[PDB]
Amino acid sequence: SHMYLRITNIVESSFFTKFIIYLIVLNGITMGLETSKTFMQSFGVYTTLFNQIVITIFTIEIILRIYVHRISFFKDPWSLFDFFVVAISLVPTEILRVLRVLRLFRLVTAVPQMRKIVSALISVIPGMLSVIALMTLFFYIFAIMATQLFGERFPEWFGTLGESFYTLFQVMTLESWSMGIVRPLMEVYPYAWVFFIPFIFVVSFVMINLVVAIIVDAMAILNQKEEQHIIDEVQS
Amino acid sequence: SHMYLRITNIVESSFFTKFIIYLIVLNGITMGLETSKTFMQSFGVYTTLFNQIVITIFTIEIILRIYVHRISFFKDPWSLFDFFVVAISLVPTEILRVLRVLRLFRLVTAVPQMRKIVSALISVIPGMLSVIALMTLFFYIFAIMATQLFGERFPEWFGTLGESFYTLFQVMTLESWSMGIVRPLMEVYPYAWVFFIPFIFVVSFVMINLVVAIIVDAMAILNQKEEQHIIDEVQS
Amino acid sequence: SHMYLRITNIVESSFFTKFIIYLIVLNGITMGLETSKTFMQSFGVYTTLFNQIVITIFTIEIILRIYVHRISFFKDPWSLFDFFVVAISLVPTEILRVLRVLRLFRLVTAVPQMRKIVSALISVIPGMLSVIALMTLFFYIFAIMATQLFGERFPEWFGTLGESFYTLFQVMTLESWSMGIVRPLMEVYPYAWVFFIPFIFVVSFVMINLVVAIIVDAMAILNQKEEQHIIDEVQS
Amino acid sequence: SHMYLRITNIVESSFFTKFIIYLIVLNGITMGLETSKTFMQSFGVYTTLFNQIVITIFTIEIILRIYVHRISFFKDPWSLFDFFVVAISLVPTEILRVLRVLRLFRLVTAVPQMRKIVSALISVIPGMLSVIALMTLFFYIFAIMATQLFGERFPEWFGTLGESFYTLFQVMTLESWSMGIVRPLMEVYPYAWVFFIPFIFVVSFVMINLVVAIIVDAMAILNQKEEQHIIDEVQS
Ligand SMILES: CCCCCCCCCCCCCC(=O)OC[C@H](COP(=O)(O)OCC[N+](C)(C)C)OC(=O)CCCCCCCCCCCCC
Ligand SMILES: CCCCCCCCCCCCCC(=O)OC[C@H](COP(=O)(O)OCC[N+](C)(C)C)OC(=O)CCCCCCCCCCCCC
Ligand SMILES: CCCCCCCCCCCCCC(=O)OC[C@H](COP(=O)(O)OCC[N+](C)(C)C)OC(=O)CCCCCCCCCCCCC
Ligand SMILES: CCCCCCCCCCCCCC(=O)OC[C@H](COP(=O)(O)OCC[N+](C)(C)C)OC(=O)CCCCCCCCCCCCC
Repeated sequence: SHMYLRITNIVESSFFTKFIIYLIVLNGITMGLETSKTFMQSFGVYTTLFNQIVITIFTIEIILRIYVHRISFFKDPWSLFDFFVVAISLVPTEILRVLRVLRLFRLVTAVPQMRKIVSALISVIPGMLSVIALMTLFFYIFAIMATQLFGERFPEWFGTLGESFYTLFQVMTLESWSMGIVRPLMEVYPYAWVFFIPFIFVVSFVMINLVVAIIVDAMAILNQKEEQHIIDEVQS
Repeated sequence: SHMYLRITNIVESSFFTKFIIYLIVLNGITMGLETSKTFMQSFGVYTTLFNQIVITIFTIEIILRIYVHRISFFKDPWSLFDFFVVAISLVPTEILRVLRVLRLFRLVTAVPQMRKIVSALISVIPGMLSVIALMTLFFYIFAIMATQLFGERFPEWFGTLGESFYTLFQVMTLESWSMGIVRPLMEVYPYAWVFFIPFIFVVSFVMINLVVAIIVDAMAILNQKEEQHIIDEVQS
Repeated sequence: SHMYLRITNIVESSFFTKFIIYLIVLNGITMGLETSKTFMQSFGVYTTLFNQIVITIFTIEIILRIYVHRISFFKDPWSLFDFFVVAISLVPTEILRVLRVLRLFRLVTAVPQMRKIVSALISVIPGMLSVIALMTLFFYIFAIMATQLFGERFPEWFGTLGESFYTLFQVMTLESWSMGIVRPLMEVYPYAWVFFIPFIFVVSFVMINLVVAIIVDAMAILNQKEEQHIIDEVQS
Repeated sequence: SHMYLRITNIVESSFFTKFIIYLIVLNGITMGLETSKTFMQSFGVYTTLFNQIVITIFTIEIILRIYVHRISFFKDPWSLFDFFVVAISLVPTEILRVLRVLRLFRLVTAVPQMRKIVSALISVIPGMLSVIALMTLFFYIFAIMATQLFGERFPEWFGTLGESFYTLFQVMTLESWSMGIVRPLMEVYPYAWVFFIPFIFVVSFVMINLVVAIIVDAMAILNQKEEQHIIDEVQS
């Protein structure tokens, strides 16, 4: 258990984390530069090796962090991320070559301020799941109806449940929903608007109400906590 | 009144509701699958019967639920929905064939968490009705003016009160409002912008103010309830 | 002063207001119907007279309301509106023929619930004026720069301060800002994005902050009022 | 130190500030007018001199304000702005000719109400910096992936990290994201949607959560301050 503390003091040291971050930033610049064909024609060889080096150092770092953290490591979402993303970069040189750039998100996992933002942002999601489920069901149903109503005459937009899903998502963002989709549809189906206006109403109303209910239920909790605090003093 | 309790204990049983939901989910998968011509060519016959079965079971379920709930059933919005949607699926094999997929919304009526979301979301609507009335009047008036101003030269977009309504709704979502509608209009009516900018201002200002007044009047009520609670202790 | 009370009791009577509203709604239907060339070919003559009648009754009503309310009438925004809108409908049979439909907004002036909505919605505006002034200055400045930078090569979108104003408003609503304006601009002015991205950032940031500051300064006032209430009891 | 107070009483006088503002507004009108080729053909000479005069007066004003405020001047963001913007207008008659119009923002620096708005609006930014950093990293990463995935076949939209950045910004504003970018992409890359839908989800979710967290953390502070106030009285 000597070498253990020895490594642990490295793995936990301020310097170690700083080094890794330094590499993250270095490699991030490198991956931008590798985007230029010009740059690659001249320095591609060097950069490719720098990637291999960084990826080796990260593998080593993951290995050390597992030895130090043991099981706790795989119960830690940030370390899992670091793990999965380094592992991707390990598969021998398709889509995976491009997914190697995901290692730059380690800058989030390695910077405490970033973690906190991401954690804060993510933390709202658990309470949204049933509204998401509801909307997903809503899309599913509409997608099925839209495939049946319009897929024969408008196969690109609705020929298939998946295409209908896609188009409905496009309608929800309001992108070209009328000039691009519903007006062409109405040239064959004069009542297409009876399908898409209500669809647009639900989806936009649900989105707004989701934002409203977050703010207001938040403040209600702030109000409750305050109330208890005030009540205690009055009680006391 | 024996058979009544007998049925009631079925209709109210955990298992019964679970079965029905199980069917809802089963049939939901089925209706997705029926979307593939491939899938239908092979298994269409089986699926069509599964639909008939599910629809029979649901009819039976509605009948039992009415016998058990009696009048209370038709005073219950969820049961009415379940009723209307199963009934649609009953009309003999137009639009109605597609509206059969609406039976998948029974997953909302049958899942308590879904009910609560939908109830919460719906509950804001009663207080919005006069703002909706106001906006509807606003559209109506603008639609009439737009038909008169532009319908002769731009019949597709404004030739008819209903087309003007449609286009105005499109303008409100901001979809291609300028490149698609107002710039072409301005090639004949240089002052078309004097009609649509203000229109855009009202409608977007009303939408935002509607969201603002929901949040803030909500918190004011939270503030009032808190105040009373605090005051009582101070009074006591 | 007898006939005065006599008229006043009419003008103030529940029935009188109800009659006028009844006409507003009647005439509103009529103006929709007059939108159909079919309908006009058959009943245009009758409708035209019904408009004249309604407009006469409204003139009479305004006259009575002035005699009853005297000066107070012209200090009342709703009555001024009713006045200006009936007056428009008086100018002998251009744009004015279409502005006659504005008389249907009297349904707002005559329905107390509508007044309250409109008053509530309008009431936020006084505090927005300096932000509006700021943004207007912002547009003005950008419009001038955009005219100078792009008006020679892109006259339709920027050839004139007014066209630049229009296009900038379009950019603010995000309507086709890239595919329709900035990408074409960038084919001649590769750095057009340095002008429009920041412009888009300011305008969207100002809009959001305007909404945020309304909600939060509202709640701060709600908080202050509550505080005082609670403090008094504690003081007492 | 006599002439110092002499000047200081000028530079600080109500009249001086009023004069400068008067010029700002005058020159603002002038710069609008200079936008018309017609207007310039007739009065361009006069206007050009009026610009030179105003710019001289402003230079003089800056010089006096520095003599009066000394070092404090260059520690003052508003004066720095006034400085930088007048200085631009000094470079001898490219882009700089157009940037001279930026001097009209001195109306903001010189009007206390405007300052306060701008200060209020700006004040939220310090707390947003890490979320901005996060998003910027997010764009950077996506931009790199999009360049690699799509730049060869779609060079205008993704051929270069900078073009990908631009397109991704366009996608974030939702402008033609589907009809204009992703549907064309999907004709070659059927799974392009797996890249852009999630991208759209993150960016819109982060934007909304940023607004939500501003409102709610604001109210939490309002709640805390109120609590302390109430607690003191109870304590007292
Ligand atoms: C607050 C409310 C937010 C909204 C909640 C969710 C709303 C629905 C989102 C739908 C997303 C759009 C899905 C989509 O684009 O289609 C994906 C596939 C279609 O696959 P495909 O057949 O390949 O067609 C793609 C187009 N094509 C033919 C030209 C290649 O079809 C599918 O299989 C996708 C089925 C839906 C899966 C995604 C829905 C659940 C994920 C929810 C995300 C929230 C997590 C934070
Ligand atoms: C918070 C504010 C939200 C906004 C409140 C409402 C704003 C106004 C919504 C207007 C909805 C758009 C209506 C529309 O698209 O036109 C429907 C018909 C026109 O029928 P049509 O003559 O068939 O023309 C359709 C286009 N065409 C010719 C190519 C087939 O013309 C009509 O007859 C429709 C008349 C209006 C009916 C809908 C307005 C009342 C429902 C409000 C929904 C709120 C409930 C939650
Ligand atoms: C919360 C922030 C909200 C934003 C605050 C205001 C932002 C700026 C709004 C600008 C509105 C757009 C103005 C516009 O479209 O151009 C109007 C004229 C141009 O006249 P024109 O030369 O006829 O060109 C029109 C296009 N054309 C050549 C094809 C016919 O050019 C002008 O003369 C208009 C000059 C601006 C006047 C409107 C700005 C002050 C009104 C603010 C409204 C708020 C009141 C609630
Ligand atoms: C609340 C979340 C808000 C979002 C936070 C930031 C999100 C990312 C914003 C990205 C802005 C878009 C940048 C952009 O359009 O590209 C600029 C250059 C590309 O240069 P370039 O190679 O010239 O290509 C331009 C297009 N072209 C080829 C046809 C001329 O590529 C670059 O070099 C730009 C690299 C990014 C710089 C801007 C990001 C940091 C500034 C954040 C602003 C917030 C301050 C309040």
